Amino acid sequence: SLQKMVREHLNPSGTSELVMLSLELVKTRLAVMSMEMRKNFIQAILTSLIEKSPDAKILRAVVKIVEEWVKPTLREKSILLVKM
Repeated sequence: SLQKMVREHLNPSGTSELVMLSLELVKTRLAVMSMEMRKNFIQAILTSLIEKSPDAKILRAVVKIVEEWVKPTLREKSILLVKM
């Protein structure tokens, strides 16, 4: 669902922030349980916001996501950071 809705929103709503605020829960829990397959989708989606750019507010939210995230190893953590 999140991938498809992000893809549709990428063609041109605030629901894009809310959908990620779902996975934020598991990120809070351990953030390590199911990375093997998620990581690719996560990086692609999060960099989708870095591109395009009309998503100023969700951009403002992802920084909060990472700010909590810092305390997912160094590479997985900085791959998005360097781009953004």
